[PDB]
Amino acid sequence: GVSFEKTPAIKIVGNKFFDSESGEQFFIKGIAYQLQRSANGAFETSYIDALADPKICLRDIPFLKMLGVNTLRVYAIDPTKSHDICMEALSAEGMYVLLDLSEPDISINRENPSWDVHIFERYKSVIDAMSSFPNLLGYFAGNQVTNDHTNTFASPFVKAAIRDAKEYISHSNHRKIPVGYSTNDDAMTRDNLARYFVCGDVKADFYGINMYEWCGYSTYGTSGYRERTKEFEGYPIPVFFSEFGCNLVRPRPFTEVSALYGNKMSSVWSGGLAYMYFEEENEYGVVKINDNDGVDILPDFKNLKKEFAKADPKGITEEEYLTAKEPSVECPHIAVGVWEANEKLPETPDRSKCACLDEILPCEIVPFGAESGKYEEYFSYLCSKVDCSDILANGKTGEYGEFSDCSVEQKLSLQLSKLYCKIGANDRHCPLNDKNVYFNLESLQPLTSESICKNVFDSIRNITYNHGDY
Repeated sequence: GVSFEKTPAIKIVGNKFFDSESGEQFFIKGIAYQLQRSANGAFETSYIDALADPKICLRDIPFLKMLGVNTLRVYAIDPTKSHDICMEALSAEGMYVLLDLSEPDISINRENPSWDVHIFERYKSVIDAMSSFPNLLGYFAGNQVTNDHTNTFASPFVKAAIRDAKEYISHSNHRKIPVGYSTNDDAMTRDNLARYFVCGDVKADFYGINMYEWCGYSTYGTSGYRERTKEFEGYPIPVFFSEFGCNLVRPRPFTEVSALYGNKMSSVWSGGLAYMYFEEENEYGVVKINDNDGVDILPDFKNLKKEFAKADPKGITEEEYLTAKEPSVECPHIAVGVWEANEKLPETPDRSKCACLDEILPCEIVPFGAESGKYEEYFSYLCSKVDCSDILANGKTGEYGEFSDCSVEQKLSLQLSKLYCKIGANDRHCPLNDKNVYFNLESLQPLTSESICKNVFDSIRNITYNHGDY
């Protein structure tokens, strides 16, 4: 492999993936690849980006090759770093990457969801860092955001992210890399979630399930795989297991691989990715990295290797697939306490509008290093003293306030500033005890003719001056 020629870009046509050069169907034979430490005090990323460190990726690629994978799933990259060496070394061995756009500390919050300028900036940074690589198979815009019947209202926020990532990619000069979603496997929500992500005017491009139903020496029938396969027959977009490898008893046989690539399942599923390469506290690994940073192969590795080696999925060509076929789904009805994802999505976050808040507000909280753990406490307090309707985002009802798309810190700054103005002590003491709070002297500078922040200023002046105290 000299450059990227061993990995032609994969495209989606209907509900299958195809090699863009040969037209042969593409099946994912994958593994999750993400290394945990082991940095905070020295301001390094909390996560490790193995794809930006040749020392790590060049160690592991020979073992990934032994294993027989053609795809990795990666959960977090650092978009400020180069990825050319590791992505090309993967390509040279015929390996592709499925990549989440989020990172552990910048993701859609299932406990208080918003689709905002900060998360969108994160997504765009990843897209711009990784889209040059023909072996970038697809991006995940969310990973099990909704996870049970109590947080289904997070799903509209994820669909907005899919829409906005797709639009950003379409307007860019990049290859049109598909954007999809990865979900869990909760019985009460699974059918609604699959329908929701292909309903209405916005759709995921592909759909991964984190699939742990087959434990030990199970079968197609007894595991649940037969039932899931029947559920997904004719589902309009490609589907695959984004994770598999139940670890109730170890060593894991990985006999589910025989079913997955067998004739019955290969007509519906596009393959899957084992979870996971590294042995960490959760006991899902196939290798252990020792104290000197060497790779020790574990019993699970040999089992998975043997299963991948004999998996020979029967695909069909693009031409055969398209023969006699030309590739609008109703969204699930709302039922209080069961399914609460409105079809009406939040709008694309507006960076320019939100940026005006940074300039004009008297009281602000600095994003860098802020203790986000205290934010629930801070909102409960602030919203008991001023009216937080202007930042409320309700995915149940499809109601989104004027500043609901701004960053969490911008939202806090807006309510903190409202409270400062309501109290009216005019003493530059912002009424919130956090080291990241400060009085913004730029707020004392009048907007000139003709500032691009005049409209936001008018909004904020109206909101602060007319706060319901008659």
